[PDB]
Amino acid sequence: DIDLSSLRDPAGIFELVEVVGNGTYGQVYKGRHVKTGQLAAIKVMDVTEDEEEEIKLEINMLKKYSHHRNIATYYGAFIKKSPPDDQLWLVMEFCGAGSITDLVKNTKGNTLKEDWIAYISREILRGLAHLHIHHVIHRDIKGQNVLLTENAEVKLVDFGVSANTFIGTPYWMAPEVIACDENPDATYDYRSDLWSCGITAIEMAEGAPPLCDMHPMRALFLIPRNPPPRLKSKKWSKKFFSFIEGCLVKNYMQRPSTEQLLKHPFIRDQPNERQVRIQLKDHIDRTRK
Amino acid sequence: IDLSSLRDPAGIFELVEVVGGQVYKGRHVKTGQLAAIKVMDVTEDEEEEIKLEINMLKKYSHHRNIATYYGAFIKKSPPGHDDQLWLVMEFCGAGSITDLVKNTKGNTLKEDWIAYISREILRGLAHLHIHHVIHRDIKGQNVLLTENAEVKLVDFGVSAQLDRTVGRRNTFIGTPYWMAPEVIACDENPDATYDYRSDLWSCGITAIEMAEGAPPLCDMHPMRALFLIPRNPPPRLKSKKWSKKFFSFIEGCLVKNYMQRPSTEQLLKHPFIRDQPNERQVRIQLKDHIDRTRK
Ligand SMILES: c1cc(Nc2ncnn3cc(-c4cn[nH]c4)cc23)ccn1
Ligand SMILES: [Mg+2]
Ligand SMILES: [Mg+2]
Repeated sequence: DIDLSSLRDPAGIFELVEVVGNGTYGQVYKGRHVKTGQLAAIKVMDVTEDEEEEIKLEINMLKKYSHHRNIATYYGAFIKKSPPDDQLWLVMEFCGAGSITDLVKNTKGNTLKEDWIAYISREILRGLAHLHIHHVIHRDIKGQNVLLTENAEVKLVDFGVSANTFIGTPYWMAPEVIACDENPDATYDYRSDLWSCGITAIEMAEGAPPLCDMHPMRALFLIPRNPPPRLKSKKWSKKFFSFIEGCLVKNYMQRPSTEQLLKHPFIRDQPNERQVRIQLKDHIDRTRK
Repeated sequence: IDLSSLRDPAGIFELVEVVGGQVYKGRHVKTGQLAAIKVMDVTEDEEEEIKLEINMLKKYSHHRNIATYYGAFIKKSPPGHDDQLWLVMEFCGAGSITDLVKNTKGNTLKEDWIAYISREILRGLAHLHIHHVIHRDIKGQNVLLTENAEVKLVDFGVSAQLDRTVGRRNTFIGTPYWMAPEVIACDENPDATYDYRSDLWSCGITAIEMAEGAPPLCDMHPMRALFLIPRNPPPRLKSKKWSKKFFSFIEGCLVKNYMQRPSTEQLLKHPFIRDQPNERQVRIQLKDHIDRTRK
């Protein structure tokens, strides 16, 4: 429950600073709570035709399901009314260190240490488990939607695709979400996010998802046809290969649940957990340029 | 003005709107002439891609049906920061043809308006096609009107696709509704085979958009529409009110197999496009709309 009629103007409450990206629909600004100076991420979306119900939906999911440490917390919603085509500001917790895509991009050799991948993946999985118990599928798990705070906390964003008129990036999409001759009605199940989580792990390991060198339309054709993607390097632990294999089961019917993957030795057994939190924290401060 | 450029925009153009893929109203420094400027954050590797794509650019003159592409500029930022790519084009004050059908009762345009607009799109396309260029994104949002009811095609360097190869939005599939069956990869088309006739399918979808306010399959999830476009027979107009000539035009554009689709020149001779007796009155009817909405 949320009505656009009750929603106040953001003037004096929140102000925009600089653009830090975009979502499914609308630009994402680094915002500031006027009275305290506290940073907040502001999603500014134009309320138009069809988008009126699409943006309204994101508000209800963000409001009700962001009450977990691994999901960026919903603060509030506002409408900066323009002549009778308005602008909606969706305010949530700011994640200072940026996306995990940005992390691997700003790392020597565009790869992260295996124990960093283990920590990040578990945090994605924990946020996913919370959504899945609440009968919610994220539907857009990718490094761009996995953000870090200044204190190396991992948080999930964007309920823009969650269960518009544009098809986004295909590389993190599970085979079953792509419609083809033997799969006409797609078939989104919660396990679709686990495939996406595995592709995000290859992204942390190699700096890019598998098939990144393909035209997006060609990758969309290949994902359901190709065998499960594999890590290029042999350096990785047997536990990491097994985790990737676990996430990337082609047929979602034999793919493990979020709960099963949370018990995977790669996720479950993390002895250097405290040190990687320090290492990661140190790395985000090191990126001072 | 050089079209094989990458120079800094200082002294040539400037943003006469808020600083910050969004498009801002700009102007030529020396003349004060209005322009449309697209601004994108580009990486160091992305600027190299731009250099190569500038080498791939085809040459073509100004045309009354193409909002003139002026060039590519780079606005610098400190060393190690994301510079911004500038793509400059002729300004079209009255907005898109989608805006035109949205600001019309019952979200439909008069058949003679559809005939005039389609012919203008076709004329701009013929100019690009004769110069070995595919527009690749013919849709109502990319067909603009000037203050004087002139129809112009959006061009931010269509011969190299500079606004579609850089930025985060470059790896996205995009909206599927105006896509021709051959541009969508499927079982019998494992490779997206783009051709000049792909714009002609888009032209038929833009005509249904002018007629119904939305493209066919608009009610479908974009992923489902992408699966249906190559599988479904050619889309058709819902209403039976339309002239036989209009149905034939739609049918002409929307030939499923592009190998069997007519050329821009053939479609320019179609009775729906060729025979326009109320052309003068339509140019007045459209000019009247621009003025009525200018308040
Ligand atoms: C909702 C939120 C969203 N983005 C962000 N949400 C929250 N915090 N945040 C920090 C950065 C960021 C920091 N540095 N660079 C980008 C970007 C964001 C995207 C889509 N939907
Ligand atoms: Mg809960
Ligand atoms: Mg939370």
